[PDB]
Amino acid sequence: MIKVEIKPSQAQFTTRSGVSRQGKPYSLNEQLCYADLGNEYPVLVKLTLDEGQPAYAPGLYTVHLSSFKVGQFGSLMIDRLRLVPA
Amino acid sequence: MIKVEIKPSQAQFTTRSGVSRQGKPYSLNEQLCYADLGNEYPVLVKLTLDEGQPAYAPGLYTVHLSSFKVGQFGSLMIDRLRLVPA
Repeated sequence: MIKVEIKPSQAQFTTRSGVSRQGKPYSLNEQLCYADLGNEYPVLVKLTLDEGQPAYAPGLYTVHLSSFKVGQFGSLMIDRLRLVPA
Repeated sequence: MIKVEIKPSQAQFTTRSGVSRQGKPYSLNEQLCYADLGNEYPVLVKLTLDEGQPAYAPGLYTVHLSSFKVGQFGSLMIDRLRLVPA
């Protein structure tokens, strides 16, 4: 399991916006977190939230299976990092 | 944890080869496996092995932390799926 932590300073999201190729508006909500990848300290990672989902609250989390998909070359990829409480 | 299985029929690797931009030869060893991504059946996934590593033997495996890295846009990515015995 990947240990992910939302620190108290990371409790909010920011929103970026724009227009798609054929005219549809979009909005993306982004939040920061720390993920322990086994180095001397955890590293900073950007999260893009799913539609209608609030920011994750401060605390410890692990990664949900729905984060993964098989990519167009047949290797596993992260689609969007989705978290669940530890 | 992601459950990965090497089936008896997936116990070998194949090798692809070529030459880099500036003349160096390379060889890549590839092996297939099944990963349970929570659908009605496990899905087929291609693995690229690290240099000097044998094919994984048939059996059950989970994913090692060294499989992940922060990508150039700040989001988490899979570098290469690396496995450890379950």
